[PDB]
Amino acid sequence: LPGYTGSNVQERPEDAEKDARLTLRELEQLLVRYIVDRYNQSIDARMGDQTRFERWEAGLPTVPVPIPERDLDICLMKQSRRTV
DNA sequence: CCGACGACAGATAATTTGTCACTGTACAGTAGAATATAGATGCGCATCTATATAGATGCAAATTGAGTGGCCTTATTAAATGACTTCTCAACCAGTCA
Repeated sequence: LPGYTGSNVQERPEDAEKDARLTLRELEQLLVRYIVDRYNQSIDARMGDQTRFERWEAGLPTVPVPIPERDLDICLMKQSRRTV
């Protein structure tokens, strides 16, 4: 991708600050595709004969029930001891 | 007759491509950021300038009131009016008469 910075400062492409082009919305639209079409569909290397997704789906002990989006309110931060 | 070179055919490792097994290495919070400089621009405060004088003064007409200088017939009489001055202002005795 354009604007690539290398794995460290000694390998930084000198054009990285001038050659940047993508916004966060482009990078996510590339990265999500890469994870859904390529990466989860590639071979689990320990096995050699299953995809990562195929091994996940077949590896569930049972199909879990989807949790309600409201019940993810367990994500809300707690203030423990404020007084009325 | 003997030796050298070309045509055609045949066999072959070098080259390239593909497949397969073993492996060094990055994933591990991290370079946008700090520190000088020149150069232009803008707001504020001071430091002059040039204009604008009205009040005071000097002077020169313009009367203005107040001076001063120069030029002029006279003698008798009479009347009138108004004045001034002077003078004067006794009292009983002696001689007639109806």
